[PDB]
Amino acid sequence: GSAPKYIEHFSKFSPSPLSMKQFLDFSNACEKTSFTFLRQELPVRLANIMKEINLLPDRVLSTPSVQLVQSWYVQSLLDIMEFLDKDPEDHRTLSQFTDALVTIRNRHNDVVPTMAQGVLEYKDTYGDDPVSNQNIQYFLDRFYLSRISIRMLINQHTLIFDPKHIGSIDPNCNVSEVVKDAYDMAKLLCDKYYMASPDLEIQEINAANSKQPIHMVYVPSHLYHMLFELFKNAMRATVESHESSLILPPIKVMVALGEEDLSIKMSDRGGGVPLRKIERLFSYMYSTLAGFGYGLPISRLYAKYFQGDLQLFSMEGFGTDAVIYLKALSTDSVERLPVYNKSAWRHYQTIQEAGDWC
Amino acid sequence: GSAPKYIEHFSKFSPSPLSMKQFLDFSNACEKTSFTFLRQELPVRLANIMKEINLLPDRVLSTPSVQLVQSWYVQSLLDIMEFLDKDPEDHRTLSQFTDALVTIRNRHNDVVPTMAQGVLEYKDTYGDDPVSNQNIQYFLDRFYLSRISIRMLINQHTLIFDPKHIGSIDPNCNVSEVVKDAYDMAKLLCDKYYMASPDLEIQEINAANSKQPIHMVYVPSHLYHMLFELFKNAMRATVESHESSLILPPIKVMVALGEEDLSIKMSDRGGGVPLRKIERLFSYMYSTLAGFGYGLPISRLYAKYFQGDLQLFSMEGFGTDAVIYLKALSTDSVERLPVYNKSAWRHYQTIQEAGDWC
Ligand SMILES: Nc1ncnc2c1ncn2[C@@H]1O[C@H](COP(=O)(O)OP(=O)(O)OP(=O)(O)O)[C@@H](O)[C@H]1O
Ligand SMILES: Nc1ncnc2c1ncn2[C@@H]1O[C@H](COP(=O)(O)OP(=O)(O)OP(=O)(O)O)[C@@H](O)[C@H]1O
Ligand SMILES: C[C@@H]1CN(C(=O)[C@@](C)(O)C(F)(F)F)[C@@H](C)CN1C(=O)c1ccc(C#N)cc1
Ligand SMILES: C[C@@H]1CN(C(=O)[C@@](C)(O)C(F)(F)F)[C@@H](C)CN1C(=O)c1ccc(C#N)cc1
Ligand SMILES: [Mg+2]
Ligand SMILES: [Mg+2]
Repeated sequence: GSAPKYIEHFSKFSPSPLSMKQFLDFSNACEKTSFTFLRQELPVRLANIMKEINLLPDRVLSTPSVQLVQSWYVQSLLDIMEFLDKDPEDHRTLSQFTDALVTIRNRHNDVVPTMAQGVLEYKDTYGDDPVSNQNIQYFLDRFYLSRISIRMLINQHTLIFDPKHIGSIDPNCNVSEVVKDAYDMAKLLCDKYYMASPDLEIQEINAANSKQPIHMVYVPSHLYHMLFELFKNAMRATVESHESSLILPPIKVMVALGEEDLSIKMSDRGGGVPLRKIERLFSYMYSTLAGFGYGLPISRLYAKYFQGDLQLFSMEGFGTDAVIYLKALSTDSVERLPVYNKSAWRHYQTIQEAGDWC
Repeated sequence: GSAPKYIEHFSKFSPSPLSMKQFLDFSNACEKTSFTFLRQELPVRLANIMKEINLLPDRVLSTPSVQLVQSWYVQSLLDIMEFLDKDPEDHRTLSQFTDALVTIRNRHNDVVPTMAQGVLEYKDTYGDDPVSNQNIQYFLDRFYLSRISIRMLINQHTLIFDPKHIGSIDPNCNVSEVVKDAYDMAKLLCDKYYMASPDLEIQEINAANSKQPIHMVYVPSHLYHMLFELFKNAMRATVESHESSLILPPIKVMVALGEEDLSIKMSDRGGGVPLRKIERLFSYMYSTLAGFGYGLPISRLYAKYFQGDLQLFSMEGFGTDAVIYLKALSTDSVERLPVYNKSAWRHYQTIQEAGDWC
C-alpha cells in the first residue's frame, strides 16, 4: 500500500540520458555495475512516467485502458524495488534481477494495443477535437518515448548478461543492408496481399569518403522497424495508385552521410498526399499491410529517441518522400527523454477556444 | 491627437479574409464598391497590427525602429480616414483615394530593412536567446503577413483603377514559365558573381490531365519572388560546394498538380544542411546573392498568405529540396490573416525557464 509513496520519491529524480558511446564503452563489464545503476534508474523512469499519468484528467484515468497499464507499471516498480537493499557479490542476487527484468518487459508487451483502445474509447466517449487530439498526442508521444527508453535499458542488460554486438547495439551497422532487409520483408508481405510489388533502388552518398560503404553505431532493430514501416506505406501507395496502369515505379532509397547527419530518404510514386492530410498522418487519434501499427508516429519516436527525426513531404499527384534523420556520430547519439517538471505540467492546461487566426 | 482612439475602434473589428475568386469575380466593377470596402477594411487591418505592436515590451517599443514604423502606420491610418464621411459619385473623391493609397504604399516601402535594424539592436542590446527569438519570430511573422495582405488590397485597387490580368492576379498563370523567369534572373546574378552557374531542368506532373500544361489562378509576382529567392540559395550552395570539382549539377524543379495542391519542388546538390541548422534558416533573429532578404522567412509568408506553405528538407552531404505548396483551386486560395484576440495576447506571455525535456 505504498506505491504512491515510491512514485513520489523517485519522481523527484530526473532520468539520466545515456549516450550510445556510454553503451558501447561497456560479457561482464560487471553487471553489478549495471545492477546498481538500473536499481535506481528504472525506478526513476517508471515513476516519472507514472507521475505524469496520475495527473491526467480522471475521465482518461478511469478507463480500464489507462488503469490496466497503470497497474502494470505499479507492479513493475514494486517488482524492481525488492533489490534496493540487496547486495551484489551474490551471483544469485543479480540473476534474479535479470529474470525480474525479462518478466517486467513481457508484462508490458501489449501496451500499444491497450492504449490504442483507450484512444478509441475517448474518440467515441468525448469526441475528436483539435485540443483533445493535441493533449493525447502530447501524452502518448511522451509515454511511448519513455517506454522505448526503459525497454532499451532492459534489453541492454538482459542481452549482455544472457565480439561484434553490444546488446542491441551494432557498432558497425551497415545501413544499406538493413534497408535491403526491411525491404525484402515488406516485399514478401506486399506480394502475398497484392501479388505485385515495386522494386528497390539504393544509392549511397558518403560525403567525406566517396566510396566507402556507410556504417554507423546504432540499434539496428530500431532502424529496421522504421524502414520496414516506411516500406509498407510506400508499397501500398505505389501499388494502389497504379492498379489501372501497369508501369509500377520503384521505391528509391538514398543514404547520405554528412559530418553530423546520417540521412535516409525513401522516395515513392504512390500518388502522394495533400499537404493538409500529411499533418494528420502522425496523429494517434486521427490514425485510429496497414491497420495495427501507429506506424508513423511510433517510427518517429524511435528516430527522435537518439536525437534523430522522421519527416514526410509529399507532392500530391506524384509521390512521397519519407526521411529518417539520424546522428552520424556516437557522441551525438544521446537518449532523448521526457521529464516531469512544472514545465511539462502546463502543457495539459490547454484551454483553447477561439484562436489567434481568422 | 486621436490615433489611440481610432486604433481602439477599428481594433474591435476583425479583418475580412478574401478569396482569390472574390478577387477574380471582380475596369470599373465599380471602384465605388471598392472604395467603400477599403475605407473600412484598411483601417481594420492597420489598427489590428498597430494594436498588436502597442502591446510589445516597452524595451522593443522604445527603439527608433519600431517607433518609426509605428509612426508610418499612424499616419497611414489618419491618411485613409479623411474619406470616412466622403461620398463616392464624386469622380474626384475616389481619385484622391487612389492617390492616397499610392502614397501610403510608398510610405512603408522600406519596412523590412527598418525592422531588421530593430532585430539587430535587440540582438546586441538584450541577447539572442530561444525565448526572445520565439517572440520576435511570432511577432515578425504576423507583422509581415499583415503587411503583405494590406499591400495586396492596395495593389489590387491601384492597378485595376490605374483582359488577361485582374490587378496582380493572373487567372491563367503558367507556373513553369514563372519558374523559367525566376531561374533566368537568378542565373544572371549567379554568373556575374561566380562566373559559373548550374543549369535548369523542369518536369511537370499534371495528375488529372497528363499532358496539359499546368496553369493556376495566382499572384505571379508572389510566385516569382519565392522561386527567385529559392533559386539564389540553390545556386549559391551548388556553386560553392563544387568550386574544387568541375562537375556542377543542375537544379531540378518539379511542378505537380494534384486535386487540391499545386506543388513545386526545387532540388539541388549544394551539399545540403545539417537538420539542426535547418530550423534556424527561417529565423529572423538568427538570420540577421545573399545578405539582404529575410529570403526564406518572407518567401514562406507569401506561400502561407493564400493557405500554402514553403518547406525545406536537406540531406547533409548531398543536397536540399525546397518545396512550395500552393492551393490548386481558387476556391481554397483564401487570405490567411493574423488577428488580435485574447488568444494572440497569451503568445507573448512566454515565461520559459527550464523546459519539459532533459
Ligand atoms: N508513402 C505514402 N504515400 C501515400 N500515403 C501514405 C504514405 N505513407 C503513409 N501514408 C498514409 O498515411 C497513413 C499511414 O500512417 P501509418 O503508417 O502510421 O499507418 P497505416 O499504414 O495505415 O497502418 P500501420 O499501422 O500498419 O502503419 C496511411 O493509412 C496512408 O493513408
Ligand atoms: N539550398 C540551400 N542549400 C544550402 N544552404 C541553404 C540553402 N537555402 C538556404 N540555405 C542556407 O540558409 C540561409 C539562407 O536563408 P535566406 O535565403 O533566408 O538568406 P540568404 O540567402 O543568406 O540572404 P538572402 O536574404 O538574400 O536570402 C543561407 O545563408 C544558407 O546558409
Ligand atoms: C552502468 C550504466 C548503464 N549502462 C548500460 O549499458 C546498462 C547495460 O547497464 C543499461 F543499458 F541497462 F543501462 C551504460 C550506459 C553505462 N552506465 C553509465 O555510464 C552510468 C551513467 C550514470 C551513472 C550515475 N550516477 C552511472 C553509470
Ligand atoms: C469590394 C471587395 C474587395 N475586393 C477587391 O478586389 C478590391 C480591389 O477592392 C481590394 F482588393 F482592394 F480589396 C474584392 C475581393 C471584392 N470585395 C468583396 O467581395 C467584399 C467582401 C466583404 C464585404 C463586406 N462587408 C464587401 C465586399
Ligand atoms: Mg503503415
Ligand atoms: Mg537567400
